Amino acid sequence: SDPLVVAASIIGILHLILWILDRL
Amino acid sequence: SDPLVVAASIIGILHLILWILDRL
Amino acid sequence: DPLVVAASIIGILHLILWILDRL
Amino acid sequence: DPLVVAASIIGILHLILWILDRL
Ligand SMILES: C[C@@H](N)[C@]12C[C@H]3C[C@H](C[C@H](C3)C1)C2
Ligand SMILES: [Cl-]
Repeated sequence: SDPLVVAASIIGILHLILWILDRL
Repeated sequence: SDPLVVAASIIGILHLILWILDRL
Repeated sequence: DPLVVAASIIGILHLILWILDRL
Repeated sequence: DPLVVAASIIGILHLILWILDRL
C-alpha cells in the first residue's frame, strides 16, 4: 500500500528481467 | 513506514535508472 | 502482499546472479 | 516481514557493489 514499495517491487522485477535478457 | 524498506525502494529505483542509462 | 514478497525473492535472486556473474 | 527486510538489506548491498564495480 506504500506506492513507493509497490513501484520498487514492479521495477525490481523489471530490472531482473532486463538483466537476464542481456545475459542470454 | 519501515525506513529500511522505504530506503531500499528508493535505492532499487535509482539502481534501475543507472542500469538503463548504462544500457542506453 | 504477494507482489512485494515476489519482488523480494526476485531481488535476492538478482544479487546472487550478479555476484556469480562477476565471480 | 523478515523476507522483505532481508531483501531490502540485499538491495542496498547490491547497489553498493554495482557502483564500486564501475568505479
Ligand atoms: C528493488 C528490490 N531490491 C526491492 C524493492 C522494494 C523494496 C525491497 C523489497 C522489494 C520491494 C524488492 C527491495
Ligand atoms: Cl550489470
